[PDB]
Amino acid sequence: ILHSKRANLYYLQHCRVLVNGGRVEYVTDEGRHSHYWNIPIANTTSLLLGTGTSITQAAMRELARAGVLVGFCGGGGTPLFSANEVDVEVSWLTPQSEYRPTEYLQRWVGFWFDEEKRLVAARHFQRARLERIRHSWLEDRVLRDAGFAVDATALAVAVEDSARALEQAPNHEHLLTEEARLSKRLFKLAAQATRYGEFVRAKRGSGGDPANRFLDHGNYLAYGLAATATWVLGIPHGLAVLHGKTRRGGLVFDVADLIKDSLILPQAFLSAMRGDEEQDFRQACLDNLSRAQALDFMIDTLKDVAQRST
DNA sequence: GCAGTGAACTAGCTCCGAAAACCTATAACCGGTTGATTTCGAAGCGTTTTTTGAGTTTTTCCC
Repeated sequence: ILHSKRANLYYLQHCRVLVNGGRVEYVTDEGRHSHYWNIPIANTTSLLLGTGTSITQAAMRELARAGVLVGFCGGGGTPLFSANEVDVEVSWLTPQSEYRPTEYLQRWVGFWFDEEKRLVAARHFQRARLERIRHSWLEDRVLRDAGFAVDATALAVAVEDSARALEQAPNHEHLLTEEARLSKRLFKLAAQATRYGEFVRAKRGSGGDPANRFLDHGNYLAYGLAATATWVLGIPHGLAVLHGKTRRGGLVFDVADLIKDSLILPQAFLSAMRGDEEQDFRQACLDNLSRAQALDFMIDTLKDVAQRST
């Protein structure tokens, strides 16, 4: 249930959170034996209330006493609906509320306005993304066994070439387009491996074939996971690195990018070819995300870029 | 003047479709002959027509 070992983030489902006798208690079908009792309550913990759960104001009081962030997310924890805002660590605020302020916003803003540094960040994002493609498509054979048998030499050549291109070109405007070309080739490779036939990527949900729908669902979950990552870091969604400065919710899409083609896309084609239900697809996606430590990776990346930007 | 959307735009690509560019045979055209018949023309001024130009009014087309 520990959703991110890097963030001390826990997912609670099928239980009520209430305060009896001055201690926050979980009313669950397992009673005393539920693992929720092992939840450490400290300023380092952060909760994610899941499906079928409710919380009492008294609990909110006790958690605030202990300084524990709370957030509501849907099935499996991908769509993050609402959460507590996290503080910002600077010398002029200084409340004693015992809430672990986080300093990453200052680091982010310290460079966000300098375009050259912003570009350097974009490059760093894409380096990470490609290396996660090469990892999941080649190094690990779980997909191979599942049925996603694809050629390697063509994929390796394409990825090598795109990586070679990343280290070049002057502005965001090229990077976006280079990624788009890589995207197209990856789609073609996946369709060939899946024997799905010809594939064309419609957008704004105009597609009707299973592949398109499953891609949309997968991307929706990925966005939710990224939103969780940013919220844990406290960075507002508007300070995008690679998407346009006017794009509402740009940053989450920047962060979501580092898994779409690594983990969502193959599963979308696999499930479409296998003829799965939408529910089966959702469960498979969440299982893949859990297996890959996705949230932890996207946390590590954001921290790495912050430290590297100095 | 603002918040908002939709249109113009980005790189390089394979991949695909089309007009462009090139090769071939050969039928029509090129050159040579005779020579009595008809056709054409040397200057140039006046007449008549074209056809170019000149403007535009109207009509038609496309959106």
